[PDB]
Amino acid sequence: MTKTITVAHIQYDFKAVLEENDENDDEFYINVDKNLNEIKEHKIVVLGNSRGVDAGKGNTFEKVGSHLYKARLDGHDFLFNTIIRDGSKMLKRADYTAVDTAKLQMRRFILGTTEGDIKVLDSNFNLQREIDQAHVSEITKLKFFPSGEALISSSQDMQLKIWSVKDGSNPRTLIGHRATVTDIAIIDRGRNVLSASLDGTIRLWECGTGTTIHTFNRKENPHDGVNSIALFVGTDRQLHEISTSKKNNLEFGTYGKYVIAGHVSGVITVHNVFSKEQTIQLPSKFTCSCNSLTVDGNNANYIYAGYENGMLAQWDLRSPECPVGEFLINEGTPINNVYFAAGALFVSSGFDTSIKLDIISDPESERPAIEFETPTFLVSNDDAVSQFCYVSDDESNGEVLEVGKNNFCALYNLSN
Repeated sequence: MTKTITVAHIQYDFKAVLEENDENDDEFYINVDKNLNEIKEHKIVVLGNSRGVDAGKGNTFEKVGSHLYKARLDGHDFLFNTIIRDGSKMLKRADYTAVDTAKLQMRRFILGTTEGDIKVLDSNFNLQREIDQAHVSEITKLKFFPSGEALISSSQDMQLKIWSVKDGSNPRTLIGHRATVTDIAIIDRGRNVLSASLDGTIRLWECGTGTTIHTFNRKENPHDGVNSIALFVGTDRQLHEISTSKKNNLEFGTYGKYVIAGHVSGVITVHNVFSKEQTIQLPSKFTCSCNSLTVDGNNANYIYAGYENGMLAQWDLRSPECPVGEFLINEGTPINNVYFAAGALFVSSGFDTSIKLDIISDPESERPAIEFETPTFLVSNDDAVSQFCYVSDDESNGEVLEVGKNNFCALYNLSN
């Protein structure tokens, strides 16, 4: 089954190189990774020597849209998508570890840092509010509530905090985890939220009083840390809409919800948020940590999981025994993040790889399929992506925002 995704890195400033238009044979490189030990360096000569291009025998490089370039090198195809907006341009220096966006009241972005700070930005990426020392320690995750009026943060300080956007106040603090909180999921409008921790647990909170109302874990592996969770509405043979289930105390909209968890063991577990049962376990086929996972936004039978050794797997939850797709991305270096948006999978790998993989499905959404032979690379200056965020647009199919260390905050268009 297993396929390889061939990774390429284009020289960051290739546009400036194209633009110098002088007499002396200038080049830029595209490096294609074979394995942990081999990089194929392609010298693209700007030989059309201002903007014609010598890619060598049987190879091609061409501009195909405003911020989009295409290459064929040694029998493999590559797309390169360039930054449309450097969101970091006027931001004071920080290492970003978390990001989210909201549309509603007004377009905003929130960034969290290694130092426990939260920055609230407007639509121009200008600072509206900085919450200094929101936590004592690194912000691991940030989510806007659907209202856009509040946000929730998680930290290595073992806590989550809810913040008002209006006044930067901190009306709730969720205390109970015994190690780093690594992820957050908001249930419906967010009267309940879920958190995950390296302490091995997922906690279901009620935000009204800030208490934990349930703790989920692996029954035979209670201290198996959780790196990543996703919340989804279950597919089943009954209509949830006409349910006559009673409400659980202090639970709001849990009926029909499942939380899927990626563990340090590499096992992935699914819990029914309403009934509390562990319903599925996906085995640690790749014998290393599942660092990140995400649910297919069009078909919740499918999940995508990234592992510490560079395996990206697609799992069908109805067939927990074996993945339905396996793709190596620089085997031996970790997948840091996987994120589904706009019919595509965004993947952060190793020290500086960021990939958009198109997912194609048939008219029935019958089983999403990863377009592994035609990856698009989100071009950066060897920047590490900590987190992705989808930004909707009324005027296009939207953008993706990447953040990371060394004041990295970069916006990309998802159409040309």
